This record gives sequence, C-alpha cells and structure tokens, in this order.
Amino acid sequence: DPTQFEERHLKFLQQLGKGNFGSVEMCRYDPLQDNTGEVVAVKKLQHSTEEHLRDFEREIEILKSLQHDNIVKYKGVCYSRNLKLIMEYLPYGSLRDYLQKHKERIDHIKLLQYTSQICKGMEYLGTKRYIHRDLATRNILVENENRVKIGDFGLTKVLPQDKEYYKVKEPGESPIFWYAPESLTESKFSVASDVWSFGVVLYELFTYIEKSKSPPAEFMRMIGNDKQGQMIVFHLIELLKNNGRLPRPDGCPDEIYMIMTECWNNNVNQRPSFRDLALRVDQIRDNMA
Ligand SMILES: Cc1ccc(Cl)cc1-n1cc(-c2ncnn3cccc23)cc1C(N)=O
Repeated sequence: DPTQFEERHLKFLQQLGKGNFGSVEMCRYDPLQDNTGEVVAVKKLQHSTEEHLRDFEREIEILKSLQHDNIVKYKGVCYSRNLKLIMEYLPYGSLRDYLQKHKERIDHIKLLQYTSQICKGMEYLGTKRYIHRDLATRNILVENENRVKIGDFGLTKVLPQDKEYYKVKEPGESPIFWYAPESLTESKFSVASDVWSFGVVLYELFTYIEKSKSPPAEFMRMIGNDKQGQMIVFHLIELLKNNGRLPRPDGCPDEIYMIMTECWNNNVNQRPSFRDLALRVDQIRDNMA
C-alpha cells in the first residue's frame, strides 16, 4: 500500500517552509536505505495539540478530495497519533520566490499562463464548495516553467450545506492585506472573497514581487506607516470602503488592471466568477500570442 508511508523511512533532506502551526520538509522516502527512494514534500504540525490535529486531519481530507492539474498532488499519510501529509515535491519552489528570482525574464505571456492556471485551480476548488482564504503567490508552487499549482490549504474552509459563506468566529492567522472588506469587517469568507484575493495575486504577479510594491507595503503607505496592530485593520476597512485600492503595476496591460479592479469590487455580487476570469485570461493570452 503506496499511500501508507513508514515514518522511519522518511529521510529529512531540507526544510521548505513554516507558518503558524505547520511546516513542510523535503524528505526522501527511502525504504531501501540506499538513497534511491522517492523525494516527497511532507507537511506536519509544529504544535500538534488536539484541536490542531483535528483541523489538520480535515485539511488532509480536503487535499485528498482534490484532483486537478493546478492543485498539488496528495500522495498519502504517515501515522506515528501524529500525522504527516505526504505530497509530490515541486522542485522550482513557491511562485513568490520564483518570480522574485527570475523577475522580468518572465514575460507578460508567461505571467498570464500562470494566472490562467491559478484561476482554473480555484474554479475547480470552488466546485467542491471549499474556500481557500489564503490565495497569495506565496501559496502557489512551481512545478516547471509551464505549470504552477495551488500548494497549501492550511486556511481552507468547507462551506455549510445551506450557506454561500463561512464565518470564522475566532480568527487565527489572517493575511489581511489579501482580504475582501467583508472578511475584514465580519470575518465572512466566500468564493467572492477568494476572487478578491485573486485580484491581489494578479497584482503580485504584475509587480514581479518588488518588495517596496508588495500589498502590505502599499496598503501601509496608504493608511500611514504609524498605524499598528488592530488600527491597521480599522484604517484598512475605511480605506477600502472609500475606494482606496492598490495602484496599477508599472507596465501592466490595461485589460489586466481592469480585471484586478473588478475583483476588488466592494459589492460581493459584482466580482467576476473564476469561470469567466479563466475565459477572459485565456482570451487575453490568445490576443497576445
Ligand atoms: C506554501 C507553504 C505554506 C505553508 C507552509 Cl508551512 C509551507 C509551504 N510551502 C510548501 C512548499 C512546497 N515546496 C515544494 N513542494 N511542495 C509540495 C507541497 C508543498 C511544497 C514550499 C513552501 C514554503 N512555505 O515556501
């Protein structure tokens, strides 16, 4: 049974990233002990407390239920009752790191390949009634020059059967610079708040991840760098409610700026669908090709 991985055969190779309650490591699954076994990504909990183990086991079922070209591939689990999630290893790292390293050597046509792929993983995700909540280029991974995948689901929620939003009553980690207004004010997440975050990803891509231009740097400038802690969220809400928005990235095509701004609509119902976004991005790619 290949989806059962023995703990004692997973050899630590390298640390890949950490956040909040988890980390991901590159490991070799080497049960022949001759360094020839498969290299894999392993997610585990940093503080494997009871409540986090239950959240993480639901995160694992989330990922196992997803099969899509632009979602990272589940391989299995490792039981010791601590839990390691086993995934394919994607060797070009996170899209945030990748773009920052190759920056303009990646051209507009390539950025839109990535954008289309991202959009299509999200659209698929939404057909299972999952809300990602953390869509940002740091959570997208690069398989090779032609393929990116959504690569972490640690904040992902499942919508209630009878509701189109999930309200998070005691928020933990919150990437508030990527959040829709309603998510800031009422902690409500929906496909439409994922679409809002996707306009932020498009922004990230077209700024080539220039740090002085990142969403946190730009929003902090607009509300004033003196704002701190919970005042950031107060002033960010006021800013967004008054149409303050991230700027058009330098050299961004018009049609691409129009899409970000349409994803950043205050009116939830006026944000585009991921299905229409993929249609539109692939049209733009076609026009450019
Ligand atoms: C995206 C992400 C979010 C949270 C955590 Cl703890 C790790 C990651 N992560 C996952 C990876 C990763 N790299 C390569 N293959 N792979 C498969 C699944 C996750 C990965 C890299 C990182 C990272 N933080 O840089």
